[PDB]
Amino acid sequence: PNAVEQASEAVYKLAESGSSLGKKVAGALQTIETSLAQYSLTQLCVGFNGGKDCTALLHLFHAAVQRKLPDVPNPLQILYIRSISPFPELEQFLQDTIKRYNLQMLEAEGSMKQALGELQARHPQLEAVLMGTRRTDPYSCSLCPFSPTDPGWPAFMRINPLLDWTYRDIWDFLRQLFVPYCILYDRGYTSLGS
Ligand SMILES: Cc1cc2nc3c(=O)[nH]c(=O)nc-3n(C[C@H](O)[C@H](O)[C@H](O)COP(=O)(O)OP(=O)(O)OC[C@H]3O[C@@H](n4cnc5c(N)ncnc54)[C@H](O)[C@@H]3O)c2cc1C
Repeated sequence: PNAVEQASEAVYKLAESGSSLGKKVAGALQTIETSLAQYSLTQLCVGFNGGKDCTALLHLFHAAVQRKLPDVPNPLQILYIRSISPFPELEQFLQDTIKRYNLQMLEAEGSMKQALGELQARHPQLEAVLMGTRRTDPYSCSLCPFSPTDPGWPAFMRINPLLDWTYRDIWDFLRQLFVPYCILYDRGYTSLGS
């Protein structure tokens, strides 16, 4: 077996386990399942930058899709904004992830706002972006699970299933489900945030 093939079973077994982490996973999965009722798989993507937060999120998204929409032929979409020179270990992880989950990647380059705008013009049906955001400052503590982008931003629905997860929660989840993550976290990196 592999983690991707086994996601739907193992992820929902954890969510049904009653552990502290199980309750976090169940909460995330409820947000994602709600997302799947609101948005088609052409309308929905995961904001993916190779970090541990969106790695956990992608695994949750795949697991929910396998459970609620196994016959839908559409592939899972990720959105990646390239805002910095290539970092070889991170690029390899992105390519590896694309292969593992058979992803359709929507990519643009430049600043977040300009690149999101370009991506919107190229993919006008895209409505919603699953985000790995956690509650780490006053702004993120103010977010709802479904939070439209702020004024002055390309208009998307941000969906935030991990708001209540801790740093420890993210690592416990990835380790307990044997989910591959970017090798940079083994080489002294604590965050890949901007
Ligand atoms: C689609 C989208 C809409 C946004 N809308 C707003 C907004 O309305 N108001 C505002 O103040 N900020 C907005 N942001 C900015 C966002 O909140 C972060 O400040 C920014 O993405 C940098 O994230 P970080 O990795 O530094 O940290 P974090 O805030 O921890 O990142 C949160 C999540 O953003 C996603 N993400 C981050 N970097 C990328 C990337 N390069 N490509 C794709 N997804 C990425 C991932 O899902 C990540 O888990 C938006 C970002 C995205 C991608």
